[PDB]
Amino acid sequence: PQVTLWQRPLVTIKIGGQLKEALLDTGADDTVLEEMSLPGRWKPKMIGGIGGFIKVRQYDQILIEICGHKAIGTVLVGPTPFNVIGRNLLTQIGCTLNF
Amino acid sequence: PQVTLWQRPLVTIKIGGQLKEALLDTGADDTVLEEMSLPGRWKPKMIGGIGGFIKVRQYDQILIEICGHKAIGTVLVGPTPFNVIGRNLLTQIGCTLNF
Ligand SMILES: O=C(Nc1nccs1)c1cccc(CN2C(=O)N(Cc3cccc(C(=O)Nc4nccs4)c3)[C@H](Cc3ccccc3)[C@H](O)[C@@H](O)[C@H]2Cc2ccccc2)c1
Repeated sequence: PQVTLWQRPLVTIKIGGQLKEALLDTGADDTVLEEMSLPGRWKPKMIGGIGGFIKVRQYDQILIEICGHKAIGTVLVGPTPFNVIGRNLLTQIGCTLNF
Repeated sequence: PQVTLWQRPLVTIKIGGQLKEALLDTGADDTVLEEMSLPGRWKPKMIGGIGGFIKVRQYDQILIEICGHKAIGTVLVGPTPFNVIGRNLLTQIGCTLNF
């Protein structure tokens, strides 16, 4: 799709059998999701944002379908205000920025 | 131009006679820059990000050049780690997201 930026660029994702919506976020290196039951192993990590750092759990090799596109990668789950999809998954669905 | 997201999408901007680099950030509503000196009047605002909230100063009607394109808008100056251009300016240079 081509999405213009007059509104939040929100998309539907299915992760773990749950459907959420999320923001396509070009400035975020990593994908961070709000608290959610994911099965499996995870490693604690911290990321920074504006505002500070947050401790998060990192899940590797998780399948996500973002607007119907499947991709697999790392997601971080933690106290974000909003589900953000960052460049690690954006490259996989082929997402580009044009001006 | 077209920008793929394998690297952080930085552009050069010129603002208040100064050159900086900034990140193009579709997940950000507002543009927020590191502290620098801008002329004029401002007012306090408080912005939330991942990690928390920060207080910033709002300058309205600032001229920025982002790549070779000019825009005039609100700019927030404050304690970010990284200069972020948000959708309020991104819309003015006609930036789209495509997948
Ligand atoms: O990978 C990451 N970090 C890592 N650390 C180590 C390794 S990887 C990472 C992953 C996701 C997000 C971020 C951190 N992050 C944010 O904090 N903001 C808040 C933001 C930025 C700019 C403006 C606003 C804004 O307008 N906010 C408003 N609040 C009220 C009104 S408007 C908000 C949003 C996301 C957001 C929007 C709304 C609510 C909550 C969050 C941006 O869209 C993101 O790209 C990014 C920008 C950034 C990148 C690096 C360092 C600092 C800041 C970093």
